[PDB]
Amino acid sequence: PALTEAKHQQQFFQFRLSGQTIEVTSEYLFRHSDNELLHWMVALDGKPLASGEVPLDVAPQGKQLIELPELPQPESAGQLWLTVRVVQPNATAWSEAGHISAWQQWRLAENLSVTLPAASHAIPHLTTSEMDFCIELGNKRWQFNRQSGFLSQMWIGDKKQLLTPLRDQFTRAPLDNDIGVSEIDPNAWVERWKAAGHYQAEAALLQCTADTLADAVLITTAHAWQHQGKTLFISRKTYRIDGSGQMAITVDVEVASDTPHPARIGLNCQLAQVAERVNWLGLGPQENYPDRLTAACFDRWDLPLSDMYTPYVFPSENGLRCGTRELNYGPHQWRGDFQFNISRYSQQQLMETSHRHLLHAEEGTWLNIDGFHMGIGGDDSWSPSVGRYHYQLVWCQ
Amino acid sequence: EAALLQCTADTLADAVLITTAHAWQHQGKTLFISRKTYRIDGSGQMAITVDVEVASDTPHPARIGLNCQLAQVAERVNWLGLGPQENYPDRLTAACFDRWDLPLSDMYTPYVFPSENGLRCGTRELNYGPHQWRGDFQFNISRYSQQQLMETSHRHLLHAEEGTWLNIDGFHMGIGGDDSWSPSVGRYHYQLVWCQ
Repeated sequence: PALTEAKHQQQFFQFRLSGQTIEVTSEYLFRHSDNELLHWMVALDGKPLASGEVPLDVAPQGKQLIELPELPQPESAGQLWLTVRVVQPNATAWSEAGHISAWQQWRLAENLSVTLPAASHAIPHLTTSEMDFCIELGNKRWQFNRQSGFLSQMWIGDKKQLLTPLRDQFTRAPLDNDIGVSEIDPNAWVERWKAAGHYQAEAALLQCTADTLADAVLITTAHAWQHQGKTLFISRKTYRIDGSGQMAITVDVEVASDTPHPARIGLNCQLAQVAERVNWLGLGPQENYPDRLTAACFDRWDLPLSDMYTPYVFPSENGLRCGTRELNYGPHQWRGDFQFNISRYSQQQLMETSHRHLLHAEEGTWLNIDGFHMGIGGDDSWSPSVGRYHYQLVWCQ
Repeated sequence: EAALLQCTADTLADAVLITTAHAWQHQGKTLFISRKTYRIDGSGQMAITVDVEVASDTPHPARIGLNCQLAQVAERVNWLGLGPQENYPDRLTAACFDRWDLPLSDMYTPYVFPSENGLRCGTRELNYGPHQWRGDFQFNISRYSQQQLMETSHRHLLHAEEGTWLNIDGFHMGIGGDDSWSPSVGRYHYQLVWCQ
């Protein structure tokens, strides 16, 4: 996967956008771009709207201005995107016909989301019990354990959906950079995390549990993760299931300053559904990270579940897709603006297992939808190379 | 122009919940959308969570926060945060975090050309008269409205408006300062607690 990012970052053609025209500059110094053909496309939240091809004729170290046609200006809500791709139509001594040499993207005019009425007409009588809060809307049921403060099980009719309760994950598997030269290096990031006890922090349940409203049921909870008595993180969640079945979860997370920065902020679980493909609208199709999202392209991507995990010999945190405004996997769908990875292996198994060939496919599917995540670094592999946060997620089907 | 919406909620077990949103549009194009949530408990503490989204195509908004004009006119302003002199996100280096108390006159700096001033960032707790606001924000307090500051070209022409003006902002851009002939400087959320 790193090859694609290197290819994108090493392209010979840099692009600048000025209104409608496009400025194309060639880094070649002796040769003319006589074997290139630009392909520009317009997409509104994934669906293409307009496209065209402009052959490239730019002198070495020169500039070429490409005047686009009258681009569409739809009134539909969303973000318009301009994707330009330079393609070599003729096969060279080292390439095939239609070779892609460079591509770049820009954000065009964005129309703020307009209509989105939540709920229809359903005051849900959440079954208040001592051990859990049970909420039922037709064939759909959600269970909220009152002793752990986490979503235990959700129902689509009869079949179960969650093999692991929805919990927050502050940790990611060992990273070569984090490891540095540890096996113990005090400045290693994973060693600092272990010393802070983030991997062994225990969630302590609290309360704030709320009740139903006019057309929905409101759940408000908070937890305290403490390692040997010191509170590392505190997060306050808010769960909102409307009459249409859409579940909105707002989580606000605070972090102690003295502790090292947490690896990730987001939710983790193990779904019972095992689908053959993963569909999302966001940066892709290959995996990406906050510090390595440059090569990632915003578009509606669909990949098989096998492609969702990269075959690194040393297992670690991988398969991450950032900037995902909408996710699709089986019957469920999550919307918003987040980053996620989906795989059949848990982070615990990734940490424990040293070789890829020793990895075993766990039951169901593992999901880690994270609001935020640090970069992976990469300046060097023997030293580090990389307070209050909130994320909003919408769960639908 | 702010266009009102709904989402208005109702009371809970020990409190009353209000949820609203507005749309600010200029000639039909929605510039910003913010969804607020107001929470008054049984102790009188009012918690206001506001989540703000901004259109990408529009230029970055100057500030995100709440504005009003209090009836109370107190002689001093007390806060715990960066100070005691005014500070800005790009010029908070000299600011020192401590419990500062200053008279209301010191809350406004006598720049001859009136503009946005008196800002105190990193204020975890604010005190002014009977009210008090806590959290993590930036604010300025003065007797002159931003409209009067924009309209008035000289300081000596400024007139003290009735009451006191407050602009508690969750976020604010820097002021720049590299040069004076060119610029030198999407989705946000703030939590405030109102008490007395």
